[PDB]
Amino acid sequence: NSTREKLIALAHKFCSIISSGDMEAVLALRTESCLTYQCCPSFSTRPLNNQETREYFEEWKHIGWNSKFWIIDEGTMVVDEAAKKIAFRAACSADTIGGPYENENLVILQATDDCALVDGIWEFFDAVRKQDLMNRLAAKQAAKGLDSWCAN
Amino acid sequence: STREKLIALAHKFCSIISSGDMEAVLALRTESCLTYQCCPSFSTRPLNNQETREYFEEWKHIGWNSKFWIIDEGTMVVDEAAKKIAFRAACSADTIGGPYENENLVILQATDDCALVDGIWEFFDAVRKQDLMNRLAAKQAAKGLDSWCAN
Repeated sequence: NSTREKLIALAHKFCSIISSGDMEAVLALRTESCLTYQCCPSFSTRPLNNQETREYFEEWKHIGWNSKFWIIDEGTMVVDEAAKKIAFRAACSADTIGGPYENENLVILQATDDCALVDGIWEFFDAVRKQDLMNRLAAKQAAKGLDSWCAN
Repeated sequence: STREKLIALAHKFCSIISSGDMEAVLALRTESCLTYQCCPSFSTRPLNNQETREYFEEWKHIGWNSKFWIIDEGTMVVDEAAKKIAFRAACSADTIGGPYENENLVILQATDDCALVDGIWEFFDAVRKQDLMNRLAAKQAAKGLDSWCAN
């Protein structure tokens, strides 16, 4: 197992864990000091720690179900063996209170040195897809939970 | 080292974009270079060199003082074996519709000697871009960009 393969495996594992909906597995993949950065300035860009990530995912689960997250377009993946970083394109989908949701993402992971844990997460998503979901949720009185994390 | 040549290509990419020099922009690309915009709220059809030129000309007709620069340098991902680099960038411009600011993630596929760009993938804040399109449309200045961006 080269470093490149471990990083690719970590990215797929990251996505599968999220797809499975298992909160304990999510946190077990992260270092204690892991931070998540959402990188669309139309939404909050304040980094979230592991406890805040759990709370945010709970708000998601209140409004969505059948959540899936998977790597797409794998040939465009960028693997940095020296720095233990990987950038990959991903897609996600869910049924929600506001109707079907689909988004596409760019994720960067900072791995630990043995490539077993995630120490940093940067996410880009389509902000219009997300804002449209938030608008549909707000029309159904279901947006305040996600808004308290998402809004500027 | 391949690593510094990739990061150098990323810096040159942003410098040349910021200069607005279309000839220099095209000189940095292979003949077969494709540009992929990756926000599905906008067109995701790949653009070749000639289409990219026309697209940038449409930007120049509504905007000026365009800047494009690398940010958060420590977050870059440099893939020496595959000759790829992913980096965060920001951009700004003044426009007919008022000021524009966006933030981006760019992936470059370089040639084997790291001298040319052979593929570009870009993510941007689609709300920032849609808000600009709305402001342009309120000044009847959106038709050119919409023909490249919409759908």
